[PDB]
Amino acid sequence: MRVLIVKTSSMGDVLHTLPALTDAQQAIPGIKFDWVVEEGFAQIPSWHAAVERVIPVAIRRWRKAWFSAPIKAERKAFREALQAKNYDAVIDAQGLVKSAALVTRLAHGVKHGMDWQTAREPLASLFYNRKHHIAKQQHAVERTRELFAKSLGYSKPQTQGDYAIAQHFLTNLPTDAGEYAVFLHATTRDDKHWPEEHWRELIGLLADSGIRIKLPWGAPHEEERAKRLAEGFAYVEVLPKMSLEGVARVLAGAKFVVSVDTGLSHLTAALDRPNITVYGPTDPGLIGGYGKNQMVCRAPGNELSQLTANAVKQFIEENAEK
Ligand SMILES: CC(=O)N[C@H]1[C@H](OC[C@H]2O[C@H](OP(=O)(O)O)[C@H](NC(C)=O)[C@@H](O)[C@@H]2O)O[C@H](CO[C@]2(C(=O)O)C[C@@H](O[C@]3(C(=O)O)C[C@@H](O)[C@@H](O)[C@@H]([C@H](O)CO)O3)[C@@H](O)[C@@H]([C@H](O)CO)O2)[C@@H](OP(=O)(O)O)[C@@H]1O
Ligand SMILES: C[C@H](C[C@@H]1O[C@H]([C@@H](O)CO)[C@@H](O)[C@H](O)[C@@H]1O)OP(=O)(O)OC[C@H]1O[C@@H](n2cnc3c(N)ncnc32)[C@H](O)[C@@H]1O
Repeated sequence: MRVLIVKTSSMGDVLHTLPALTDAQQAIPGIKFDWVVEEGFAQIPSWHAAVERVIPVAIRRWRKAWFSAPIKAERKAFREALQAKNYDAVIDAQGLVKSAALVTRLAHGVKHGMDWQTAREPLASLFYNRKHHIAKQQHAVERTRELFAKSLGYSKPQTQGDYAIAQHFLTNLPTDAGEYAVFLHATTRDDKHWPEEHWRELIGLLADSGIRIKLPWGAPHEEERAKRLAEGFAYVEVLPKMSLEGVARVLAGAKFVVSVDTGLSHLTAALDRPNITVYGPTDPGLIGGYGKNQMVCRAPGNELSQLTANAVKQFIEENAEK
């Protein structure tokens, strides 16, 4: 049995799909998945043992010059790579018109996705052969597991979802695995950042432990913030630019992580690393992290400026006390 997954974006949503593959592999021996994913996240699906051919799309990049000749050629090539196999099922776990119309509609095989009432964009449901009702108010992980279970004809297991990607990293753990924490400071929107002074106070409060701290970055403004945080603290290292796989290796070796609500926090969750996520204006309810040792630190009044470094250190201490 060969299944095509359509689940293109964003980073966390791609990661959240992994436990559904693991469920399906256990219920259907020898099932294999191809996966249409945005090019920036193409590495993620390759880490799961049930995945064969990743089929990158670049919808977001194509939209700037959609009819430009090189773009028309990439689109053409994408359709050809999409239509190369006949799939036993095509599962659209995204539920957007972009995903349904630009990708799912063109693939060969029976097309499964969410119905009018449960899809993110209801009109996406017009493009499916098999519509499934997947209740909106559950964690993203559980929704996708339910969609896979209903699409492929097996009962949704009651056990906790298993991403099954940490084994891929078992063979490549950094040498200094266990001797550092990773601080994930970069996110999407000003009010979701923990103010810089609070990070630096936290870092300061860990002078006395002798722990090492590593700071990733994936764009210029993030590099500069990483440098301001590390300034004056010899136990803090600013990582060089790396691939998504590289930063995953780093996270896989971390004793623990402290993070804002961000893509790489969900990657941390997918790798089962202890993670303290700091939330203000976003609700850890449904798009909180799902996994082992994902801890939730709620800023007073939902405002991150009000959450002190002391309160976070104490939260770490209270949680280790297990
Ligand atoms: C037409 C349009 O704008 N489509 C874009 C869309 O969103 C749907 C919806 O957005 C608004 O409605 P809301 O009121 O905000 O619900 C618009 N209305 C108004 C009044 O502004 C409507 O026109 C639209 O129908 O957003 C996409 C970005 O979404 C993703 C992504 O798939 O890439 C997914 C986001 O994830 C969630 C979510 O919060 O909605 C939750 C997950 O658990 C999943 O359930 C997932 C779902 O399967 C859909 O994929 O959605 C989130 O992760 C975001 C990122 O934060 C954004 O960076 O990414 C748009 O895709 P693009 O970013 O343009 O590629 C889509 O074009
Ligand atoms: C990973 C992705 C890369 C971009 O992908 C685009 C598309 O395929 C997906 O939209 C392409 O159009 C584009 O060519 C480019 O490859 O960025 P992101 O979703 O914004 O990453 C979200 C956040 O996660 C961080 N991040 C993402 N990759 C990171 C890395 N290798 N090291 C450190 N941080 C990293 C970023 O800095 C952000 O804060």
